[PDB]
Amino acid sequence: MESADLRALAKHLYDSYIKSFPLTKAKARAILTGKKSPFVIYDMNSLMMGEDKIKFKHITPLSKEVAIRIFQGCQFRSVEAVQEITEYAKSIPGFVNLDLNDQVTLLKYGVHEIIYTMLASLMNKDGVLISEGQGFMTREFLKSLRKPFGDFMEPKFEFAVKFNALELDDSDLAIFIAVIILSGDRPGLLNVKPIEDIQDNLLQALELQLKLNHPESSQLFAKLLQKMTDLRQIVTEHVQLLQVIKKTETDMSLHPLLQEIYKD
Amino acid sequence: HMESADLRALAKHLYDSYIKSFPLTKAKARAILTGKTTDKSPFVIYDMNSLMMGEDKIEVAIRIFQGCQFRSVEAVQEITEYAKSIPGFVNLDLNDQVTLLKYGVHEIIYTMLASLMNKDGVLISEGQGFMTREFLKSLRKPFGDFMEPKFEFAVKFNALELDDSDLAIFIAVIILSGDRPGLLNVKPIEDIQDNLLQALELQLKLNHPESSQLFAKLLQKMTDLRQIVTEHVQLLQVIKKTETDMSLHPLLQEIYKDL
Ligand SMILES: Cc1cccc(C)c1C(=O)n1nc(-c2ccc(C(=O)O)cc2OCc2ccccc2)c2cc(Cl)ccc21
Ligand SMILES: Cc1cccc(C)c1C(=O)n1nc(-c2ccc(C(=O)O)cc2OCc2ccccc2)c2cc(Cl)ccc21
Repeated sequence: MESADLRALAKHLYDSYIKSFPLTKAKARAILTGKKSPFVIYDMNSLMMGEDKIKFKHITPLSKEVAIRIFQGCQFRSVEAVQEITEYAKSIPGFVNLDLNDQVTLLKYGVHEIIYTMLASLMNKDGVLISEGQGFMTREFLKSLRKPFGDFMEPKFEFAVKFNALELDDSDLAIFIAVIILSGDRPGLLNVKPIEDIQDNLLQALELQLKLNHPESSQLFAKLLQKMTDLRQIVTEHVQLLQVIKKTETDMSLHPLLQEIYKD
Repeated sequence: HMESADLRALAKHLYDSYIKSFPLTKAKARAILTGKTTDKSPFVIYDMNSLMMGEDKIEVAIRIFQGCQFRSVEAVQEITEYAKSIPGFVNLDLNDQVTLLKYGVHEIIYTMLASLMNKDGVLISEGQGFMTREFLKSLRKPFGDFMEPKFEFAVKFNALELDDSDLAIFIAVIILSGDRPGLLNVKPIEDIQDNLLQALELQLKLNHPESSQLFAKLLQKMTDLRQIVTEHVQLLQVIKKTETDMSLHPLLQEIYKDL
């Protein structure tokens, strides 16, 4: 037997995922379903009030055009999330023992996929939690931002809605995020073997986890792995979309040091 | 939710049908590629002269492109016939049958093309010829770099060491994908797929007992399939805007028409 070891690994990852991330899926769902009401941002006037009252970092002026300020706010939050994911990664058994350059490579090419996944935990069909659950910004507001910005937001919701239909919880997600990080096919890896060995363990752990936590949900393991397809696809789209924005928009300028920090 | 004996029954059914539908199996392709036999030896095409001589025994970049296109159309036909054998498939809504094939055929062609490849080239003309990777990769203009990604994929996929019995179930899983755009009734597709996935999982554990998480590693390859089918389309579009000298079979045109 090694069931106990797989459960040990699951528990280890769950405990660490709780410590590393500000707002769990469990907490975010309580807020979204309406089980300390979040401040709601559904239009320009309500944004003005929220930033004036709740004082949201990421959406506070440092460009004066709202659509840009919100776009940049997403960029800023994603960079903050990279540090959370980084810290989480260090807790995955075997990860810190990898070649240092491979650690960096794994995080570099994994973070986009992870941020999409985890963003779904904070979204439903009607909008997204921000500032650790204190704010709730509506899908319609985001989707109706002008020019390319509105069309940049909506794909994230489309993805989340489909992902959320699997009804994963945090104990499930902790293992799934681990699997994503330990992907042996990232470009420029020096030593793939020990990465795939760790991944094989995480996959075993995720499989057992899903059978016990969702015994009625046939082939959930397979369905979840199939979602890596949608993850890679949307990360590719993401890059194409940013580039068009870079080429087109003249008014995106921040202080150079900010650009450096939030270069992403 | 299915008993083992039924999962084994379904694997046997699909293997049998794969054999009937596809002329050149992986098992036959490997026997040809590894050689050590007198009767099954391919003529090898590695340059212009050898191409000339190959036609006698069995613009160049266009001729080869058209060669690939022609085989691909044949492959669609073979895949379509295999699909009809998959329990439940013909029972689906007819529009959904079309949709499943439309999105699925390209992924399957790449999968099955890998069976005919090693790192040095690809079987052609039902195993009678072998064209080298170096020759294909050195075709001019856009054509060379349209050939090479096929090999890049095959080398990785072939590392899993699937056999035909395995691939029959894997191909079936690809076709019955409930996430294809425009599907009208996802539920009955996903119910068939869940059976195929159970069948694949048991098949892999029995046929490759020492190969840990082969199931998962195989599903992860559906990711690479989706990516390369997408790049394919982008690349073919760019070809279709330099090359009027090259035209596309209606069947493939239609498959591409709105992907
Ligand atoms: C820029 C980026 C790089 C990599 C991955 C993604 C998805 C993006 C991106 O385009 N994003 N990223 C958020 C976002 C992500 C994670 C969290 C969190 O708390 O875990 C929060 C996020 O956004 C909160 C937010 C929403 C609106 C304004 C400011 C912050 C994201 C969110 C949306 Cl709605 C759209 C695109 C997003
Ligand atoms: C044009 C096309 C449309 C749709 C799908 C694909 C992959 C292509 C394409 O770019 N292809 N397609 C082959 C090919 C596929 C399947 C078989 C087989 O027998 O099952 C054979 C194939 O090629 C045989 C061949 C190779 C060289 C010369 C003449 C025939 C394909 C093969 C390569 Cl090496 C590169 C691109 C290919």
